[PDB]
Amino acid sequence: KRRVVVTGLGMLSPVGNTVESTWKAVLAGQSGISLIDHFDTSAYATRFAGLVKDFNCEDYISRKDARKMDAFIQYGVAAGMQAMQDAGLDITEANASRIGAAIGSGIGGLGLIEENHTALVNGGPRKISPFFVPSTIVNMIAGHLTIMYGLRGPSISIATACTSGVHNIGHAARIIAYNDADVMVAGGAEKASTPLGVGGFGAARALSTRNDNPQAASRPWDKDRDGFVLGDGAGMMVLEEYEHAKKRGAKIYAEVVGFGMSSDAYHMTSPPEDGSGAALAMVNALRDAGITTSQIGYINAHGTSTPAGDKAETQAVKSVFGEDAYKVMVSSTKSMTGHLLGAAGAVESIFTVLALRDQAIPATINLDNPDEGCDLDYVPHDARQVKDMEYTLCNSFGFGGTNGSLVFRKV
Amino acid sequence: KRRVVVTGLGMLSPVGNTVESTWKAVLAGQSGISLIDHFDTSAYATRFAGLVKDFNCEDYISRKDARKMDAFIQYGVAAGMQAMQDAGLDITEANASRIGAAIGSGIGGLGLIEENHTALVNGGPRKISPFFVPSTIVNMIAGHLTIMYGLRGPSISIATACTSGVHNIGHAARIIAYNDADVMVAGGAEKASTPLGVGGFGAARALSTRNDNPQAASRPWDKDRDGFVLGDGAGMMVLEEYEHAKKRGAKIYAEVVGFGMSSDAYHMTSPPEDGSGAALAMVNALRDAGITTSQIGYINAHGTSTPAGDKAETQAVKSVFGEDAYKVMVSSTKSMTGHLLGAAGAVESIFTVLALRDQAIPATINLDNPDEGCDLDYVPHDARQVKDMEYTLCNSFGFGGTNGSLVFRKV
Repeated sequence: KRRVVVTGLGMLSPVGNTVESTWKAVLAGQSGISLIDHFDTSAYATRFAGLVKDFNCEDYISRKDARKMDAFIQYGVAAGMQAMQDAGLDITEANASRIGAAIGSGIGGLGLIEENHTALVNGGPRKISPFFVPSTIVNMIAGHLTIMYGLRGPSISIATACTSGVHNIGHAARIIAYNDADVMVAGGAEKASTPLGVGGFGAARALSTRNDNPQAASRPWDKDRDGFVLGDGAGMMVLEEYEHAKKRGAKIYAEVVGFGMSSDAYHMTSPPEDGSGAALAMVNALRDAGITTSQIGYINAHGTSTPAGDKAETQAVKSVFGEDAYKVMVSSTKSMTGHLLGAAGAVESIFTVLALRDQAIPATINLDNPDEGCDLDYVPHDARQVKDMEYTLCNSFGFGGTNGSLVFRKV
Repeated sequence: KRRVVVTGLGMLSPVGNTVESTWKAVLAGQSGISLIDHFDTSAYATRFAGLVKDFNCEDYISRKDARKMDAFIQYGVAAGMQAMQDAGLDITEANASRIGAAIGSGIGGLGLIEENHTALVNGGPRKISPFFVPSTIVNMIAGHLTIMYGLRGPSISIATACTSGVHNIGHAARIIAYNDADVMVAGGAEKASTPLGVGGFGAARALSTRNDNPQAASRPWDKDRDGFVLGDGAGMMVLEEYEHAKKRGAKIYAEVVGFGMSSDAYHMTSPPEDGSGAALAMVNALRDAGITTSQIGYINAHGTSTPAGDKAETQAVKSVFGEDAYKVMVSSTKSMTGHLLGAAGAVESIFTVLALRDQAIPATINLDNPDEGCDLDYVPHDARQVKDMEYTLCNSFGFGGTNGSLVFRKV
C-alpha cells in the first residue's frame, strides 16, 4: 500500500497572508472579522465578513492575467504557489506526467459573474468579457497552476460546497495511493463575500446579524449564536507518495492516513439532530486509518456557529467516540476565521497538520456560555499545549448533506 | 480486485427525452440543434443551440421542488431517476450506507444566478430568493437524489468543465473499486443556453455562427467548421460492483475497465497541436485496462467542430494507436447533439456503452469534406453496423486543458 504525506503548505486567510502568520494568529486567538467596505452594505442584514487584507496579487500574478481570473482564482493560484515553493519539487519532463492537481471551490467566480451580467444588461452581449468562462468556472485554479508549473498529471476539481477542501485533499490522496500520481496539489479557495453571496446566504437567514460586535459574532457552541460568519481565503497542500518524498529529501509535515465520506439524505441545508451522516463519515475515516476512537487527540470540528449544526456535530462526536468524547479536544477555528466554504476544509486541514507538528491546539473563541447539550471539551478560550499527540481528525459537513473527514498522523 | 459494471442508464438530450429515444435518433442521424427562444437573441452572433425539447419537470418532481432548482439541476435529477428506475435497486438500511453519488457540472446554475442578480439590482438583497444557494451550486443534483432515495454513501461532484461527465463516472468507479461503496449514480448535467452563457462563449469567439443552417453548423473534421455548437442535457449511470450486480440479478450493460486522466499544461482554452495531453489520457486509460491499442474498436471522440481542437485530437489518436489508427473507427455524436459541456462526457459514455450492446456505431453528420490533415475513418455520413467489438474508448478534452478517457468492455 502506498502511503501519502504532506510535503508543502500554502494559504491565505482572514488572519494572515501566509501559513505561519495565520497559524500564529490562530494560536493567539486573533479575529479576522471586519466590516465590509468594498460594496454598499446599507440594505443588507449582515455587513461583516472574514476578509483577506493587504493582498496584492502582483506578487503572484501580473495584472494583465489577474484581470482574466475572479478573486477566488487569484487566492487559489497564490496559495498554490506558496505550497509549491514550500515543497521544493523539481519538475522535469520525466516527472510532469506524474504531477497533477485537485483544487476546488464551493461557489466560484460569483464576483466576475455579477460584473459581466450588469455589463450584459447595460450594454448587450458584446460588453461581456471574452475571458468570461475561463475566469469564473471552478476548475480554472488547477488550470492555471498546471500550466504555470507544467504539471501534466491528473487534474480534477471537486465542488461540494463546504466539503470541497476536504474532498479534494482526500481524493488527491486516493489518486496518489492508486499510482495515478506521485505528487498532487490539493485544496480549495473561496470568495463569496460579494453582494449576491452575502445577500443569498442572508435571504436564507443562515448568517449572523451581530453587526454591533463583529468579532464576537462567530461563537460556536455558545448560547447566543445566530448563524455562521462568512469568510474568504484559500488553502493548499502538496501531497506526495511517501518514498518519493524521502528519496528527494523533502520536509514532511504529516501523513494522510484516513479519508471517509457520507451523505445525510435528510434535508438540503439543515443537518439531522442525531448527526448520523456526520458520524458515518468519521467512522469511515477511522476504518480507513485502521485506528480506534481512543487514539485521536484533537478534532477540528465543522463548528459553524449555527443553532442546529453545532448541536448535530457534538451528538455525532459522542455517538462515534462514545465517552472518549470528553477526553478528546474539539475546536472550531471558525470562531476566528469565519466560514470559508469551499476553502474551509482545506484551511482547517492545515491547522490539524500544524497542530501535530507544534503539539498545540487552537481555541474556540467567544465560547462564553455552553449550550444545553454541549458538554465536550471545546478548548474554550486559550490554546492548550498537549504532548505525545499523534492523530488528528478534520471535519467538514457541507450543504446538500455532504460529509467528509480526514485523519492525519504525526510523522 | 473489484470490477465495476453499468447496471442503469438515464439521460436527457437535444435529440430525446429518454435513453432509447435518444439512441434511435443518434443511429438515424437526427439533429437536435434548434434556434433559441427563452431569451431575445437579436444582438447575439449565435442564435441556435441543442435544446432539450418538450421537457416538463412536473413529470418527475412537484413544482414547489421544481421552483427551488435551476434548470441544470432539474435535468440532472430527472435523468437520475431514470437511471435509478432502470437499475431496479432495493434500498434498505444496510444497503443505504453502501450507495452514493458522483454527479457534476461544468458551469452549474448560471440561469438562476442571472435571475436573482437582476432581482437584487432592481429591488435589493431582500428580493433575493431564500433558496438562491441551494438552487444554483453544482453539487445539489447529488443532494436531491441522495435525499430522494435515501442514499447515505460517498457523495461528490467533480466540476471540470467539458470533462465533468467522464471524471465523475471514472471516480465513481474508483470509489467502488476502493470499496468505499457498492453502487454509485454518476454523470453530469448542463444548461448553458442562457444569455450570459451564449454571450460568454460568443465573446470568446469559440461558437459557430452558421445561423442560416443551424443543423449543419456542427461539422467536426470538416474544412468549414467554425466552432462548436452549445448543447443542453444530462446523462446518468448507475455503476455497481460485479459480484453485487450478479447476486441480485441485475441488468448488466457493460464493464468499466479503464480510466485515464491528464492535463495539457499549455493554454487555458486552446489545445496543443499534438495530441500530447489527450494522448496521455488515452494511454493511461489503456494501461488501467491492461489492454493494447489493437483491442479497441471505436473511439467516441471529443470532436467539437473547432479548428484547433479537431486537428489536435486526430494527431493524438495517431500517436497512440499507430498502425491501428486507420483500422479504428472514430466518431463524435456532437455533430447532432452539439457540445453539452459537463454532460458531454456522460451522455457520450452512454453512447459508447450502447454501441457495445447493439454493435452499432453512430456516424458524424455534416462530414461533407474532411480537412487536410485528416486521414482517419470518421464514420462519415451513416451509422455503421459492426460485430465482435469488445472495447470502446470515450474521450473528453475540456477547458483548462483537463483531459479524461474511459474504457468500456462488452460483458
